[PDB]
Amino acid sequence: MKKLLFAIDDTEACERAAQYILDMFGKDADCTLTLIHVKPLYGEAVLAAYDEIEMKEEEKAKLLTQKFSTFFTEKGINPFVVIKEGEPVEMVLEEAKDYNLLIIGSSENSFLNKIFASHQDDFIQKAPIPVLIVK
Amino acid sequence: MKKLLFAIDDTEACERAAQYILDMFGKDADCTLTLIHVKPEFMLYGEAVLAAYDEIEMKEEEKAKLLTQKFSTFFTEKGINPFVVIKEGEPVEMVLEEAKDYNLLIIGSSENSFLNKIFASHQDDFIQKAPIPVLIVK
Repeated sequence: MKKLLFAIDDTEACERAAQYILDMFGKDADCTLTLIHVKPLYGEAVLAAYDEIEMKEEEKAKLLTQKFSTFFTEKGINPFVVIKEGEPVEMVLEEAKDYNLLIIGSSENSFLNKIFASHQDDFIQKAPIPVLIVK
Repeated sequence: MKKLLFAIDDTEACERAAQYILDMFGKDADCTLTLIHVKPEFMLYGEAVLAAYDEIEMKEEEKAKLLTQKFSTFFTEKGINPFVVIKEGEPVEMVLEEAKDYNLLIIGSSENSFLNKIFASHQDDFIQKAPIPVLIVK
């Protein structure tokens, strides 16, 4: 079984990536798809918002994973979902160790390119498996 | 038909990419595979022009033959009859231009690739210039 890991994001590039996976792997029987989303404290203001922020992120994680899950399940793919927490980029690369292909959507608004996202200089070099980049 | 374009080089990374293509797309009857090799433009030192002019040009054509034969054999023995394209020019420009007419570009990442540098990041210029999705094999 070929294990695909798709790092989802709320971007149009990830929407194109989802369609592309379907176009390229949708008729493949020996193939599973896993959607990964990673839920991402200093100063009084940040500390007081902690609970509201944690709630917002849990809600965002559920909605985004459901949106991508529904996209696939109505078109013949029953994906797995993995929701992690930590630094998004590091957690994606760590999860990828157990898969055969990592798929990412690349765009300016990608979680990969956030100001504080890790591995912006070496992502492909650090990836333990092949990487498919869709724009 | 989904059109795969595979840029071939004389690297172990490219050997890994070829096998990965077989593993991921080998059983797919709606795939075509095209191999591309780009011969670089002529530049030599004067010392080499004097010492070996005839045989460096000959060796450069032999590289193209030997590479395309190696990968043609690899795939044909596993049931895939690939198309083969040989260009001459600036490899990066040539591969990216050819890629416009395909569905997936596959490259083995290596310091010795046609790019002469390993892929480091998704932010890499080559990745950003690619007109189609790119699959990078390490």
